[PDB]
Amino acid sequence: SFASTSGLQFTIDGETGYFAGTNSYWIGFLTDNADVDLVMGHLKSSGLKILRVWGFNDVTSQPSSGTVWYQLHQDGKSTINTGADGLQRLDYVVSSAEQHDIKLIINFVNYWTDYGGMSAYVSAYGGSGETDFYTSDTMQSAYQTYIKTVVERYSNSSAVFAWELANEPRCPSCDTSVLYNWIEKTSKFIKGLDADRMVCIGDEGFGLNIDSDGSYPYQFSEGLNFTMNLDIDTIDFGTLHLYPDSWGTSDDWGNGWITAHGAACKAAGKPCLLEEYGVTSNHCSVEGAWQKTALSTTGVGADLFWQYGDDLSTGKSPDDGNTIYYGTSDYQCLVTDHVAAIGSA
Ligand SMILES: *[C@@H]1O[C@H](CO)[C@@H](O[C@@H]2O[C@H](CO)[C@@H](O)[C@H](O)[C@H]2NC(C)=O)[C@H](O)[C@H]1NC(C)=O
Ligand SMILES: *[C@@H]1O[C@H](CO)[C@@H](O)[C@H](O)[C@H]1NC(C)=O
Ligand SMILES: [Cl-]
Repeated sequence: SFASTSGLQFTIDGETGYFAGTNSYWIGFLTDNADVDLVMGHLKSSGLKILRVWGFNDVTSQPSSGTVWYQLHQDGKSTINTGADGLQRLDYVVSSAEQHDIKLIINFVNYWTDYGGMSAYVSAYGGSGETDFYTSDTMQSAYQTYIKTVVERYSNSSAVFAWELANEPRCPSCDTSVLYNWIEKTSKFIKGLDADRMVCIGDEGFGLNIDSDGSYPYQFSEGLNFTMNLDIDTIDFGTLHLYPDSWGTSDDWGNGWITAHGAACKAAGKPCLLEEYGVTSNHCSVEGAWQKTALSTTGVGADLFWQYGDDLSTGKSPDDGNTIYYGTSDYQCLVTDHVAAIGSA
């Protein structure tokens, strides 16, 4: 029925094995159904089985008409948009995913300010910086009511791969227990509402004492401890992201990053998801190597490149330099070849 874990691997539609997928944060904010279906059709014919999307869109005032928004935080209250320019846009993504046999990872808030994020909650509820979000009872109450509304809305759908706490949560210089405690509380809350659906964190994978080279990502300065959080009983698999160019490390360092997380996942007895990765140049050679490493690493059960691209009714989808567009040479290297390789395992 719902997607699950089987040892260090994932199971989808009764098939247990390695899976390739991708990210499209923008799909739930499109307003044209044909574009959503165009994307889902292309993912299906590409063999990409997991699509990670943003399940949040937070604002502190109603946006100009026509702009999609999911939740408004104003006058000390949080209001959820269930209209045509609100959660009905995510509904179409979920429904199209069901039709096209695609499973979705849907997260509930951004650590970053894009689409509001924890900062929009802090603006409305009070405090300073994203870190106050985690321990604020009023913000956690609003965030949990949003979670409940979303989770219950799709309770009868088999297309949700996993509920994810947030995109890239960090707690700079915080004791690792702050995120540990918030992850435990939030994942328990989600499991109470939807016991059979997998839950994951959505973090970058920082804080790792297995085969550390002492570099920034392995250290604990961002408030994260990968092995400690992966032991939470209500977390089903670990997540790691990979951006050497943003972290000041080499491209080859990315393979060790994947290998080390695989070792931690094996030890925890749970799969790891390489949930985001990208570079803005030399896509095929660099990312192809990471893909090979992820596939061959015990403990790593799937990978999603950041990010998918397509030619929509409105022109090409977002290009942040990491985008790999359907039907291009880089797409053949990083999708057609990778999916073929996985199937030839
Ligand atoms: C991160 O979490 C791990 C547990 O997953 C902590 O590792 C333990 O560290 C102590 C010494 O500090 C060792 O005696 C244990 O054997 C370790 N357990 C392991 C690795 O399984 C680590 O200290 C934490 N670091 C933080 C939060 O800064
Ligand atoms: C789920 O299905 C049940 C029974 O078929 C129904 O009563 C419930 O309202 C549905 N929930 C939805 C569509 O969110
Ligand atoms: Cl290309």
